[PDB]
Amino acid sequence: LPARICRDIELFHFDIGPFENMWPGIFVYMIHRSCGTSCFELEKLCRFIMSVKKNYRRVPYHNWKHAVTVAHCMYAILQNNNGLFTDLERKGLLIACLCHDLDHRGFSNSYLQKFDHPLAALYSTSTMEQHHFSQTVSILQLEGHNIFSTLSSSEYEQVLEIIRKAIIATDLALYFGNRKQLEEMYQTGSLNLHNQSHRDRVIGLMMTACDLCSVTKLWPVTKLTANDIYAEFWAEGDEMKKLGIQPIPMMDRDKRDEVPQGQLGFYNAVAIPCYTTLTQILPPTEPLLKACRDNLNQWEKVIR
Ligand SMILES: COc1cc2ncnc(N3CC[C@@H](Oc4ccc5ccccc5c4)C3)c2cc1OC
Ligand SMILES: [Mg+2]
Ligand SMILES: [Zn+2]
Repeated sequence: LPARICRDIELFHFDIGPFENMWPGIFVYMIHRSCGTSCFELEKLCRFIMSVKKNYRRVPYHNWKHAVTVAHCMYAILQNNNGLFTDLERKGLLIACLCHDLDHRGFSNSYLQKFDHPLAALYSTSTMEQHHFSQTVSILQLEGHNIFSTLSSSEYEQVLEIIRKAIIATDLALYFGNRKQLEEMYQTGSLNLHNQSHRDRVIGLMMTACDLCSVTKLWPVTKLTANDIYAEFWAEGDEMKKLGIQPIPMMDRDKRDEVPQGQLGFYNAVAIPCYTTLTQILPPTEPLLKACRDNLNQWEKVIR
């Protein structure tokens, strides 16, 4: 509601600030603007939001702030591509973004597999992401939390499927193949948004874009966010060392001087191709790409 947030929330590079109690109203505002004050019952939605918050953990990066920030990036993409996605897709994607890291411990799928965690026996591929979706469903199934209760049974199954595919697509290992397919479709002119399977890929890429969006903020935000990202990675690295396994250098706090080189690698192999491809499909997302490039230049600056 405050006037500065009113204006600035429309910017792709908005940062949601340090006042946690404001983040729910920020999410409600985004969801009402992206699909009527009259869709979700307000008391039901508020109850849902607080239970989601509660099942996020106090880890350095994959926390409740990240969830809302990823939702905000989705809001921004959707607001600047009016008319492409249906009411149902927009509601589903925003809720998917809010829920997409539920009950995250700060550890990757690879660590969970190497640790032999029970979640890895339950869900062999995209382990944390299948968990995040299971948590979403369990929250929806609590008395008073079914924010989709006015939908038909068919539309409910539809939106849950939208949410499921969107959360799964946040498994970055899936992004490389997805992005390759989308680039082949762009270049041959075969991409068709009326084709559900194509549409699903586009939405997947949007989920990657939102999930990575720390690299599309202004430099001071991007830089400070990277401290939280590496704080989790280095903790996992420590855990890897404790299982008897040399971690990759990105996770090795002893190789912390190579952070800039590591960022260069990531921007070159992941972030820039991600936002390049997104911009080709959805040209109004260009500010994400531009901000990404500016941050690549800042990292190159750090190296000199
Ligand atoms: C802004 O900085 C970020 C932001 C991130 N957000 C989400 N997930 C990340 N990691 C998950 C597993 C890792 O997967 C890679 C795939 C391809 C690579 C190519 C080159 C370098 C690193 C790479 C990491 C990357 C990640 C890493 C980052 O910097 C190193
Ligand atoms: Mg995740
Ligand atoms: Zn995430």
